[PDB]
Amino acid sequence: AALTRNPQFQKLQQWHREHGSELNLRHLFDTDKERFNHFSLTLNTNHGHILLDYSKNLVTEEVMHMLLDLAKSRGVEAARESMFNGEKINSTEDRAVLHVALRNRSNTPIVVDGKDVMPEVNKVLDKMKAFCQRVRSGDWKGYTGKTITDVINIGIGGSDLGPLMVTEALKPYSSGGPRVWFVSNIDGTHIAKTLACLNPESSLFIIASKTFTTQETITNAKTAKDWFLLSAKDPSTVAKHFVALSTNTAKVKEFGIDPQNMFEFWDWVGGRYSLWSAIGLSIALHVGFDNFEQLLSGAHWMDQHFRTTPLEKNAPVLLAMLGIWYINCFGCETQAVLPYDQYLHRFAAYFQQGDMESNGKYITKSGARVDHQTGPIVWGEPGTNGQHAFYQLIHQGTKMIPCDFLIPVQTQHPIRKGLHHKILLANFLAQTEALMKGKSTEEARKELQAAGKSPEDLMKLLPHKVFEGNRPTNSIVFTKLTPFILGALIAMYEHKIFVQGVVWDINSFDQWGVELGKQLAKKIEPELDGSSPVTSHDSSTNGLINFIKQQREAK
Amino acid sequence: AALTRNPQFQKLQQWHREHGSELNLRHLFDTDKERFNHFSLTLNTNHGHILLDYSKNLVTEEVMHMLLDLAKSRGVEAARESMFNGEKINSTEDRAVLHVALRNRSNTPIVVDGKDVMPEVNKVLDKMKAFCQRVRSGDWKGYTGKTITDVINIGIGGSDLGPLMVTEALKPYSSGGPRVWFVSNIDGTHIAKTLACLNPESSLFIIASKTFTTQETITNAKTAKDWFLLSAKDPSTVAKHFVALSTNTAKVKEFGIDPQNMFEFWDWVGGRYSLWSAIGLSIALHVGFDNFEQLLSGAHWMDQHFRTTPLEKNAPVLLAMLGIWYINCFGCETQAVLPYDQYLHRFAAYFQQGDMESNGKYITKSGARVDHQTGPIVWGEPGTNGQHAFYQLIHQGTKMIPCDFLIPVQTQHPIRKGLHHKILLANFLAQTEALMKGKSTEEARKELQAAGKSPEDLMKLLPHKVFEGNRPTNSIVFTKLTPFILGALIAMYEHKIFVQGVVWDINSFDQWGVELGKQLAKKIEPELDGSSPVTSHDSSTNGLINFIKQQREAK
Ligand SMILES: O=C(O)[C@H](O)[C@@H](O)[C@H](O)[C@H](O)COP(=O)(O)O
Ligand SMILES: O=C(O)[C@H](O)[C@@H](O)[C@H](O)[C@H](O)COP(=O)(O)O
Repeated sequence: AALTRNPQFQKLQQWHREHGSELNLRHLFDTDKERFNHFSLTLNTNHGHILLDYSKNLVTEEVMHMLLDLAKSRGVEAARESMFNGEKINSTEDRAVLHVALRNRSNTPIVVDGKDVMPEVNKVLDKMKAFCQRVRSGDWKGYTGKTITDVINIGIGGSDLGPLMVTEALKPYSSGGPRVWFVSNIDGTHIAKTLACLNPESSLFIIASKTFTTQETITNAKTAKDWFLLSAKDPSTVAKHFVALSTNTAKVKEFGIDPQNMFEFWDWVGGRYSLWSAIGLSIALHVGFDNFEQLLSGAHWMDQHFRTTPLEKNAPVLLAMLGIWYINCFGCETQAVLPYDQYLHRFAAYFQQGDMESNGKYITKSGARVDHQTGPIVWGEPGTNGQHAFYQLIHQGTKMIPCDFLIPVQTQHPIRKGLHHKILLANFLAQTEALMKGKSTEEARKELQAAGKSPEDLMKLLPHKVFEGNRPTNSIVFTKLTPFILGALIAMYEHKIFVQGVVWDINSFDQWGVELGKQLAKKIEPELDGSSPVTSHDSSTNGLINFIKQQREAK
Repeated sequence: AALTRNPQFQKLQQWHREHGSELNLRHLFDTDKERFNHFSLTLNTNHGHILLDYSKNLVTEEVMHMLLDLAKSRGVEAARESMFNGEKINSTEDRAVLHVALRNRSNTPIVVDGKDVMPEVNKVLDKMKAFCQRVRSGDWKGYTGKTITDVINIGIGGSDLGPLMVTEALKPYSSGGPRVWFVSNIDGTHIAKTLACLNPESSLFIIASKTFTTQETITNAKTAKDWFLLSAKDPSTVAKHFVALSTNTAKVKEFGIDPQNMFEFWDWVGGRYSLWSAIGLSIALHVGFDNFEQLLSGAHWMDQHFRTTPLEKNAPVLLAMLGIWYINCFGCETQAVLPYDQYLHRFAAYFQQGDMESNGKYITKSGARVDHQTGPIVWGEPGTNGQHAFYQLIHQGTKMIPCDFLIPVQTQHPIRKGLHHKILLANFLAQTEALMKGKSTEEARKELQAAGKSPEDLMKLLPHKVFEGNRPTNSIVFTKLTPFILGALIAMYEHKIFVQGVVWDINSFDQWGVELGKQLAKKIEPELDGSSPVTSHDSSTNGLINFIKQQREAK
């Protein structure tokens, strides 16, 4: 154990056990005209403003204080410093965790084993811009001799979600770039439906893989190459249509891609924190290197913000401690992410991986068995669509669900003189208001009175029209969703995730929970061949396998 | 509350911990050769097989019995009958709940107020086929004489998710049909990015809206019409490019649509159960009416299975009671849906709406305050992608998470001689095996011994490589994902949702938790105009609104 030993954690727990049930959001606001002023923070980045209103939360100044003492007591600051200074904090793998280095525009040296990392970081960044240029506008080589129209990124998990999410989110900066596609699933339908719309001679493939050994990626990659080599019969033309993002040059050249067309990153770059490195080649190819370097800066801005701001006003820290409050004290299993922005329709999913992959652990750094909750289940859907799909359970269900509502002040498409975005903003505002205020039995009763329902009817409907409210939310508004702000927003959460992991004393940059599936998978592959029944596994796995062999032939 | 007061419910609850012997999947399979045979059911639909393996669950024959007695004790069967017989079980709105009627291929009369519903159901179905055939054949032309290339459905929530999900899932049956798009969000970026790729004279718009008054839909509709009327200056040409699916003739005749271009459905058709009615026009337009009827037939099939199979072998019932077990006894907040199939990438989200908006209630039919958990938070992502994004927390996190793994035996794209689907199946099988088996401390150590780790390495690494397993899953395998099976699969869950709702004694066909947001929304819309600060709300809403007006025109 660890966290459960800490005194500040104990005090925070005892306080909740005793005064937690009385905390009312509706109450708080009427007895404190400054609640908003006291529980929010506006951030000027010089490239847009970011307001983080965390006032619609079940917290008092005393609560925020206990929460802050806890963050300090757990060594959040020292841990932060260890990360930025290049120390190997990813203990289990004895690696450094340096995604802040990939976006370190200041170029302040960061040393890993007596060698500053920035030179190799900028070396790669430069090479990306150089390649980007040659592709973006003619000049790059289609064995046929034509400029490349489509870029296909082939990768999974960390080598996929980030580039995809960011590219969908920054479409308004598509500007003269080629069309980018993203193939990840091993499921053959994925690459097949992508290759069906492509033209070999004008397509550029980017096999994105850190280890360059993942089964889904390499298989998808081999299928792309066989597809390409089908039209272009010369295996030497592969170097004109295939490039790679990885660390194992040996593996890369084995595939057929030459060493100079391999953009590299480093072991200290976690997969779920890789979009900022070479893995973001498709982003740069889509919105140009300027919009990319912009993305790189917004994070860097946040990186510095996180580093230099006292805890009481540190966004990532505040976001993280609020989560701990709801996770370790209230016991809430999930964290809802709701961006009222279509372009960000992949944002929530980006962080399911971001959060869950990092903090879905039960073993601390000392090897002690955790005896408290860790990472939450992160889910969500955008725009106003959720209001019609599942808000019903958020408002009147039986689960307490912390919600982060995000939205840009001005859209990329102010059509109809801004009427759409006006309605979008109103709902964004109204939902957290409703989630907080709710609607009492009397307010409801009074409404049914003015409706003309018979005492019979009114009673049978009254409680159903009652909103108990008191449902906590965070409102995150920013001037506009540009590459810089987006980069800032992503970094913000990355650090939220970091702070929680440090508080739980767990290694957020670990993915050991994935190897059991992979190995039992490799063991089953050959058993699927043939039609003889399998019996080596548990009855269920046997049954599933045999039902499969039986039905594989049916029509 | 008619549930916590139920005897069989209390027995089940006391049993859950009245004694140890605490369930452990690995132990139950180790000691019961008959587990798979005893806890699974294969369904032959004559149009493909559907195996539901629910053996990887924390349950014994005694548990399944107690769970079954409970379902009977809460009148699941009588409730079912009342639904099918057309009784107004949606009490709060005094409406019938008849989505089974929309797919009632047998045409067995269903009477609602002394009038059989089927005639009006088939009347509409026929009209859809008539319209569908005209647009696809090229008979229906824009007032330019050009055939129609793209179909744009404009709707939200129930008038959107179903058609979108099914259309993505049945792409292999696209066959000759137009390109179909789906605009829902009020967020202007959504329709704008869609209209930018369209050509007025060849585009057909389908304004899908039950009430035909929802703000997002009507606004998006008005924007489409203004966009169209931009190229085509004649307001009378609207009847050649706009059609409607509604129950509100008056408003439909107000927008500018033609009465005979209105395909109707009925108040007893819930929005989140509407894809089977006229709302599925875009599905029929995409895959033809034949496939559409195979879709309905599939559901009609599951309906009959639900209606005629004793509880002990009734899939929807077994799926529902397992959930109750994990929801009301173990206390699990979420239900994960994982389809190893790219085409079904919108499946989880569909039921995220179907489940959550149906059972996210806290008021029973008697008006009593629920004192037990209700509907779970439903989330999920497809293929093997999840294995790389969040399975880490499912395997080694601290949350118990019931998981439904779904997959077709044979794919629509057996490329590379079926190698991709082979790997896909192996992972599908291996994951539930791993989730069940896990890896003990000794097995793990025995691995680090083999690998040749140092006495230090193995030490600090041992715990982290341990999988405690015992994580329950359901495996749902089907011969192939065809319109019929898909239709069968959707119906199956619809009824699982029905059974749980009946057990909790709540009205699953209600959406009252929606109004508060809408009204507070309307109240804020006009306050956003102008630059004067708003002060009528709580400090937070005021702050958010004012930060907005402030940043509204910054550059
Ligand atoms: O880092 C992560 O979040 C996960 O480990 C995973 O998402 C990983 O990135 C890929 O499964 C492996 O792909 P690569 O071999 O390209 O790293
Ligand atoms: O059943 C539901 O889930 C709700 O009714 C919701 O999904 C509804 O479909 C939309 O809010 C649009 O409603 P209209 O179709 O009437 O415009």
